[PDB]
Amino acid sequence: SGAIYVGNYRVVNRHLATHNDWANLVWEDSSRDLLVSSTTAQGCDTIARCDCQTGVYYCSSRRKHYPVSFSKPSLIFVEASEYYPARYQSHLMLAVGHSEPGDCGGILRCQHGVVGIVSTGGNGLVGFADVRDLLWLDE
Ligand SMILES: NC(=O)[C@H]1CCCN(C(=O)Cc2ccnc(Cl)c2Br)C1
Ligand SMILES: [Zn+2]
Repeated sequence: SGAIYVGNYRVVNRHLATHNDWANLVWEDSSRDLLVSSTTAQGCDTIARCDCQTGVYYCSSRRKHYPVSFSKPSLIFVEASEYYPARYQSHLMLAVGHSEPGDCGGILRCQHGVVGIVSTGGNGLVGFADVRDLLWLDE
């Protein structure tokens, strides 16, 4: 589980979005596995605006933060699940590391701020949905 709270926005994985997220929907993209909903309370997480290829992500299934090198966001094939058919997920960044289904929504950060959130996993590779191109989040 896990979300980013920046201004009056809540950024979550779309396959994990709640009834309230959909009743307060702002933007959603099935190919990115992202949904942004509106909040009443203000948030103050900082989104990173950079092209860093190193960072640290929280892995709940180990209660640990791991430093990883990850790929630039791109079109990556994803196996069929109970949420999506077989497809290409865009804006996915991959790193070699541990993840379990429950680790989805864990945040990946660099010295500037939030890079993105855990969205895909398995085979010793953890995938992160990038959020740095979504400039509208900061206003
Ligand atoms: N973005 C998707 O299509 C995911 C929907 C849920 C299923 N999915 C996975 O990759 C499952 C998974 C396995 C091991 N570690 C992690 Cl962090 C995950 Br998430 C694919
Ligand atoms: Zn950075």
